[PDB]
Amino acid sequence: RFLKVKNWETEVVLTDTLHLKSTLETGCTEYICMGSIMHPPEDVATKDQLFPLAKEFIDQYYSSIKRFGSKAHMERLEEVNKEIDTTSTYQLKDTELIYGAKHAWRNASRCVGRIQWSKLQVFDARDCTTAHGMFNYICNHVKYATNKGNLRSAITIFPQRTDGKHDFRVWNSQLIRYAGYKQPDGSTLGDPANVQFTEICIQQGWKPPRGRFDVLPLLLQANGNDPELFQIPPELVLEVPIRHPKFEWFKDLGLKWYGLPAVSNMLLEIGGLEFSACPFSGWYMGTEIGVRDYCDNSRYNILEEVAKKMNLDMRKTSSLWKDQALVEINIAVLYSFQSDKVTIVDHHSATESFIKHMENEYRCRGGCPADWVWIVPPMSGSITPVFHQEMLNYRLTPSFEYQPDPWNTHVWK
Amino acid sequence: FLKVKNWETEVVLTDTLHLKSTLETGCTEYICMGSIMHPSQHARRPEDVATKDQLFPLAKEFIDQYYSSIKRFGSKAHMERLEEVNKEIDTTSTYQLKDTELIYGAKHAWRNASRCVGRIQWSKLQVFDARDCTTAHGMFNYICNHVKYATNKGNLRSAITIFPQRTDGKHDFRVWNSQLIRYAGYKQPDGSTLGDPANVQFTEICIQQGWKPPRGRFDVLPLLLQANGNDPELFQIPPELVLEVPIRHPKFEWFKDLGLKWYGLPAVSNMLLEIGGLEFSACPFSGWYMGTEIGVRDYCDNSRYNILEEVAKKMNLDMRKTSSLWKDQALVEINIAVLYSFQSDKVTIVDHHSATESFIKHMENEYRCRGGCPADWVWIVPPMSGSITPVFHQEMLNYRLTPSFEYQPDPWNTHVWK
Ligand code: HEM
Ligand code: HEM
Ligand SMILES: Cc1cc(N)nc(-c2cc(CN3CCC(F)(F)CC3)cc(F)c2F)c1
Ligand SMILES: Cc1cc(N)nc(-c2cc(CN3CCC(F)(F)CC3)cc(F)c2F)c1
Ligand SMILES: C[C@H](O)[C@H](O)[C@H]1CNc2nc(N)[nH]c(=O)c2N1
Ligand SMILES: C[C@H](O)[C@H](O)[C@H]1CNc2nc(N)[nH]c(=O)c2N1
Ligand SMILES: [Zn+2]
Repeated sequence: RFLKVKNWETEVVLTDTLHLKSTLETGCTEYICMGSIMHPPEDVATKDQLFPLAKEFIDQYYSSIKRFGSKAHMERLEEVNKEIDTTSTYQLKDTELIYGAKHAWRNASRCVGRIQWSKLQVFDARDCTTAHGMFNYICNHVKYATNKGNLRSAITIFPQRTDGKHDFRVWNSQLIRYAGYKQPDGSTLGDPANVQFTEICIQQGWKPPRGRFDVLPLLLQANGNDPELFQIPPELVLEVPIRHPKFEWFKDLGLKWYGLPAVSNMLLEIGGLEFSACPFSGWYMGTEIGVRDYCDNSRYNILEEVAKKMNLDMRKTSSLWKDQALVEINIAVLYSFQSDKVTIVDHHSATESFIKHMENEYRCRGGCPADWVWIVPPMSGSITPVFHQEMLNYRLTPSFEYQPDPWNTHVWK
Repeated sequence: FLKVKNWETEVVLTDTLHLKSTLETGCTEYICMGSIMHPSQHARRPEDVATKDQLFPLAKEFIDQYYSSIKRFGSKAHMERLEEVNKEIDTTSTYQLKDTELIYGAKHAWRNASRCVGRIQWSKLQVFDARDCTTAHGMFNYICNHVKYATNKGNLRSAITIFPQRTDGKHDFRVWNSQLIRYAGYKQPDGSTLGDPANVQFTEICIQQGWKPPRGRFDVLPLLLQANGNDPELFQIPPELVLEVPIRHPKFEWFKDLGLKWYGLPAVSNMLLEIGGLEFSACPFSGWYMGTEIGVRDYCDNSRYNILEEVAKKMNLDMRKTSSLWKDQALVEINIAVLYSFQSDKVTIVDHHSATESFIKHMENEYRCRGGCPADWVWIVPPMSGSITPVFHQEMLNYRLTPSFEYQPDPWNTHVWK
């Protein structure tokens, strides 16, 4: 009936009642925790499956606006039911769509940026029918979100799933990523994470510049048709050349990154409806770029390069040359974005804000599901306040969800 | 049967050992509690002296496990041990472990410690039977020998000293210190805190028991030892047994002038060791430090020594905003310094890269021969530079195997004085 979480640095204790509203698996059992497991078409919901999911969401939406039990609430409910009876599915109103998209972000236990959840620009693209249409919608998203460096968070929602045979999909995992090319000598040019997607693009006819920071083309699928290539207009892709405020040589590494993090491979679930193409964007925390993108061994792997220029002893790990070069890379990233007036947040500010957000969510909502394994930044963990903050993890809906990669299930026409 | 995947190597391991899990983790299908410090209160035995139907099944299970370990099970010595444990509980409401059973159980408690990154060495543990102990003086003698053996003039060795098991609950043996060696914390009149803030309350009890504090920043605390439920007694560990390392920096000549030191021997002394239903309330165990425990947590936690600003100021760092990452930069230098100092003084220490790499290897070993290895991601990943260590990218399954080390309440919330 109640659960308590404690911050071990501050002694603050919060009481989670909201977890009673969750209704879907975490992956754990009573005797084994799967808290660190990353992921613990005909599966479209039947009529009888969809009825209670829509009732739940419509009830939740009318509760949120202090109209529960109202005439408008009850008529909406039977209107939804009629659609499900006739058409085996239903259509959200614009208000419900905006509410669902904002709450799916609010409910994202792994996102540390949720203090901003209520300031989200929703772009209703449910009238889209072609890949060309999707490209137009996505170009307008990118230009709005980027806002000349003064980033604004936003989502564009494409038509919901029907029978699973007519999905809309953004095949890109983000709207802006760099290409990756495996060389014959075993080495990799560009971003090793995107090698397979780069190969899918090329075979579809993309002519790659074969460089280190080639912005990839969009690969867009509408209504279950084969996906199509489109080149984002270069003037819409804002990029930051990475330099260091004290190390003159750092600009000579030749590094840049894009300004706009825009995840496009997830699935938005509102009231049992599945929005298979729903790309969303915000702004970066510095460590996403500085620690993971640049320094993962499977990613750009520049630690060794930077330590060399730093003149560090790299013969023994206990010199902490890796830790040292990592801090400088992350200083360079934050300094570069700030100098070019492109929105960014360091891990300290971001985690402190999330703690403020968590306490408020407990205050007014009864809790706030949170995934410690993801909330804690990938460097300097215990000197950030979330490290010392107990967190409960559960799955509320609307939610953002993973889905399989399109090329693992699409059958080509 | 569950799989775990490492996302750096794509190695996938397959866990069947979790089918032997006994106690609740705290999680359910609908709520994960994997970042709660004490998620469960599910114990294997009720409050005080258990009835025969309560203790015997736990006993039978441990003995079954142990004889299974040595390729008996059903052997003559196994069936006689069952009858011996049964007659013993019938006649005393408890039973006593053979020497071999005690050693097997302590080593497997360590092997089962999901939060411990050090378990590659689990089977190389020195076990000191102190179950004949009767007084706090005896407990001090045993602890001194432990510390001396374990320290080994800086070539540290792993050890545990096991004092008599809990009988009725009003006769517990307890080390009141949380570790055998810690520094005092003193509440200053101006509201600040001198020494280690974590130990302010234990330091007060010591002072309140007659300890004369030297009132410094690194005052080794006295032992506060409780035998057979009686009042605890203060003892000063002979200083020549308390190895300490003065912290200096391989490049910053000014670092030594910060006047920082730490001790060499981490010896956890407030935990409970549970073997076949038996509860060893006093079982101090020790190994050697991972550098980050001292340099990240002990020195840089806000509720601890909090030395970040002072090191950052000495380094001439832009301390007016977070985004300069001055905290992160000082943090790295401190950990370079702690490591360099322990190594210069030839005192055993391991950095977080070496230690996490070893644990991945231990994991591969455990799955290969045991069918799994319980591990708590939240505690295994180091508190700096997490994602540049291999355990960050390693999925882990957490579950509670027995024998185990458990938490227990601080004795001063529970003890009736006399
Ligand atoms: C406004 C600034 C934002 C910041 C600073 C931020 C920060 C982060 C970070 C650091 C992660 C982990 C990413 C990783 O480590 O790979 C994350 C995850 C996530 N973000 Fe946010 N985020 C922001 C905005 C948004 C928005 C606008 C949405 C949706 C409308 C969103 C939805 C999510 C989701 C669903 C995840 C987790 C995906 C998963 O489960 O893997 N975020 N966020
Ligand atoms: C020999 C080298 C060892 C290393 C490097 C090591 C490392 C660690 C570290 C870093 C932690 C986390 C502590 C914290 O962050 O507060 C830990 C936890 C733990 N260690 Fe080990 N350890 C070692 C030996 C041992 C031994 C000999 C035992 C018992 C016989 C043991 C039992 C435990 C237990 C039970 C925990 C969890 C304590 C808790 O749940 O609060 N360790 N270890
Ligand atoms: C809006 C937003 C802001 C921000 N700073 N960051 C992200 C983000 C989120 C993921 C999570 N992401 C899910 C898809 C996946 F493919 F499953 C892999 C994990 C990954 C990233 F690279 C990201 F930049 C998103
Ligand atoms: C043998 C050993 C080696 C090593 N390198 N480290 C530790 C250790 C373990 C904790 C865990 N500790 C338990 C008591 C508690 F009260 F439960 C709070 C958590 C704390 C430390 F400071 C520690 F040095 C132990
Ligand atoms: C194995 C582990 O689950 C995996 O590395 C997780 C850990 N925590 C993370 N946290 C964030 N923010 N992003 C990640 O990709 C991961 N990866
Ligand atoms: C809230 C969180 O569970 C708590 O701060 C944990 C996190 N992980 C940890 N990991 C280690 N090794 N030691 C700790 O004390 C903690 N503290
Ligand atoms: Zn769990």
